[PDB]
Amino acid sequence: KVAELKQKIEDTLCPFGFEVYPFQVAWYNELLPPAFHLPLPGPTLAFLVLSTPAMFDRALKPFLQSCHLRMLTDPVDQCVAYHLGRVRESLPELQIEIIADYEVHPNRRPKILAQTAAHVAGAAYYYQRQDVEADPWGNQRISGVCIHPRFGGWFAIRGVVLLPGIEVPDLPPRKPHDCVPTRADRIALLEGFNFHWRDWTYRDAVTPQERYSEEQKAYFSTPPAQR
Ligand code: B12
Ligand SMILES: C[C@@H]1O[C@@H](n2cnc3c(N)ncnc32)[C@H](O)[C@@H]1O
Repeated sequence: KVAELKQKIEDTLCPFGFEVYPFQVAWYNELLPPAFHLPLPGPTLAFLVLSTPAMFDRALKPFLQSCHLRMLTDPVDQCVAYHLGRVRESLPELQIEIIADYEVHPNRRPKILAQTAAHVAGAAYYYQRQDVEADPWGNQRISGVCIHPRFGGWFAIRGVVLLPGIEVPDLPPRKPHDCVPTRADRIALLEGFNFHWRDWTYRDAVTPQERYSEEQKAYFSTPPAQR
């Protein structure tokens, strides 16, 4: 049933530069404090949606031609919301829930922790400071980063599709690939992401099959307020 649902979501999103990964809500919830839990039974089927370098040309550029563009609204976020809504139309027999990466509660807290979802769905290994022995950074924020086995850091997590009522307690956990296994490279990756993310270099932590085009890089280098 998972393969049938996966095919329906893939037929909707994969031609537009997206990738889809199944997971159980339990895997996500067990790694997090109760504050960040999804209010669903553990065996509930969920899909992690990410965007590849192809989504800029296949989804965003054609979307910037639609009659959907709104004033003071981010075009990428509108584009992602639109395609996630198309998943809803592909499954009329099901009542589905969709949470995008950019969504926040009234208190400005993220609705989902996109990187924890990407890790448990086996999409991209989530590297944190707790994955570095003898943590050398001290009392400062060291934000974690997911590395995709094919695109390195040349991707983005865009959302989760939740299927309440679809329970898969026997869904096998598929561990994400530990593409950055040594301490030295994990330190270089975490420092590249936290202190030099503007030079795009951390995204090459794994040799990518494809990078963002120079046009896509020029678009994303522009602050959202100026897009
Ligand atoms: C708010 C936020 C920021 C803030 C704060 C920094 C941060 N990363 O939190 C600011 C504005 C500074 C920031 C900057 C950037 N952002 Co940002 N961050 C966002 C966002 C929206 C929320 C992250 C968050 O609130 N984390 C909260 C903390 C508490 O969570 P945590 O560290 O993971 O801790 C939890 C886990 O450790 C878990 N846990 C415990 N034990 C274990 C064990 C395992 C095995 C696992 C998996 C989990 C786990 O429990 C903890 C919670 O208690 C996420 C998207 C999202 N919705 O998640 C993007 C996001 C992480 N950022 C992204 C990026 C790329 C960036 C930038 C490079 C800028 C850009 N190009 O957009 C920069 C620079 C990098 C940086 N400094 O983080 C991408 C990262 C993609 C990736 N992983 O490759 C994300 C995922 C958005 C996306 N659409 O893809 N961002
Ligand atoms: C009036 C309040 O202000 C906004 N708001 C902005 N930041 C916060 C926060 N940290 N906690 C709660 N609400 C917040 C909400 O939108 C709410 O309506």
